[PDB]
Amino acid sequence: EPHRFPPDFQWGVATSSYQIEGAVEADGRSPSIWDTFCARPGAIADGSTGAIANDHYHRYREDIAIMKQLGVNAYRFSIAWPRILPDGRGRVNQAGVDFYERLVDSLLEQGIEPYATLYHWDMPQVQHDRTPWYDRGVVDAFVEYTDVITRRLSDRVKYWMTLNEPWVISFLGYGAGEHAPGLRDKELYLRAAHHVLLAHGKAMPVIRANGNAQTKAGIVLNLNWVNAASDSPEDQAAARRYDQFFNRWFAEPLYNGRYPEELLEWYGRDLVPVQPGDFDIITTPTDFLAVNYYARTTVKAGSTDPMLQVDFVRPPGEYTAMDWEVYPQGLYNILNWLHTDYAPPALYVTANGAAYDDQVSAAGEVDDPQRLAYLEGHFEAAYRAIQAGIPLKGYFVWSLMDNFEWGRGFEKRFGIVFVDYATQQRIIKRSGKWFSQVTRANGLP
Ligand SMILES: OC[C@H]1O[C@@H](O[C@H]2[C@H](O)[C@@H](O)[C@H](O)O[C@@H]2CO)[C@H](O)[C@@H](O)[C@@H]1O
Ligand SMILES: OC[C@H]1O[C@@H](O)[C@H](O)[C@@H](O)[C@@H]1O
Repeated sequence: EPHRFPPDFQWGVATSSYQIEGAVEADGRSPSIWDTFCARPGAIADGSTGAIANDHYHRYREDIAIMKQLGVNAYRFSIAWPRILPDGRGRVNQAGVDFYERLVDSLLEQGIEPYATLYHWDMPQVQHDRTPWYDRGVVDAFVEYTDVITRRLSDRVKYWMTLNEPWVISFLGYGAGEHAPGLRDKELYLRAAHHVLLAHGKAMPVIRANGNAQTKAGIVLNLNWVNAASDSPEDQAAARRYDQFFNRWFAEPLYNGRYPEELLEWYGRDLVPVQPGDFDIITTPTDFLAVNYYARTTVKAGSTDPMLQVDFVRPPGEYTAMDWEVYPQGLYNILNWLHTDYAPPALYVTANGAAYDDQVSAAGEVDDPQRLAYLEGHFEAAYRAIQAGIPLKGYFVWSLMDNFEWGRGFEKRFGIVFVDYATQQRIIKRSGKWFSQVTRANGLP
């Protein structure tokens, strides 16, 4: 008896616009906050930018043919607000819309279901200058964008994700200074976090009004499995605080209409700009919850991170090139926690994958057995979740192909397809050849 997934299970790959598209000045696109941030010395580890990336804006048809080789029946991508409303608001850039029309039409004629992310971190610079995420006026700016693009594409796109990873947008963007726009302030991070939630919740009815009864939408949360380094009460408390910060800060508002109270107290409750009616907007019912999962994080009491008073421990085990612990049990644990605590009617894993050092062999192949082992372990965790009655409906590997990995630049490769950046050649890795059999078998051998 092989381990077969449900018959209509969605097997996909995931990307985002700035990480793959390139053509950053093409067809009316304006600079995003990432075009700006890549100029800052020290922001990108290898000094690179996303100006060219995978040149997917031009090569999308070739990428779709790769997806047909991989056997996926779903593709998760993002739309670039700077291509749709290059002035942030106001005049629709027809040529920008036209790209995503051509992309979606090409996917649907290959039988690949489109899963469109509205915001994956590439706000137009001209809009950020008016409404950073810490300014409540960002919410209506994002809803106007949502309205424009959902009006055009909703005849063909059924599955919509509002914002990709609120924790990253707010904390790395405004609290740690690691992502665009590169600010580092507790209050700015907490305002941004709140406004991300409100933007989600006000976009939900717009998506639903522009669609039909088949339309499904939800948010994407990054979640990792958190573990205490010891059982000293101070390490237990530090793990709990980290789990509240990373995993519960957005989930508790979305389902229960509250922040994690003891962390809210620790920060200073008045720093969160909550207005009456906000939790009623944030809790607007969704069709699914999407999860991006990578690792187990082990926390002790310490002062490495001064904001939370925690340090990290690396348990003995296997690690990726990103020094992220490989812990597939954690995926099962996360899905099971969400199911039991929040009961979302459907779950998707919208990103899971690994970066390992890849090399093209003399024969032109890319042999990545560690990445293959990573994926096999996490697909097994997913299968166990389904057998336990968790309504997991789909799984998207991060990523289709090697791409710009934000503050790591091009030096970290997450694809199941290798990209030679000198030539734009795509080579399916060994992991991608294995995945090609998983999607077709609808399960593990
Ligand atoms: O987990 C702590 C670690 O997070 C890093 O950000 C990751 C994040 O872990 C993951 O869940 C999300 O999906 O992607 C982001 C961006 O790579 C972060 O870069 C580290 O500073 C931080 O210590
Ligand atoms: O950090 C690895 C990947 O994590 C995902 O969840 C993000 O949404 C991607 O943009 C990123 O490349």
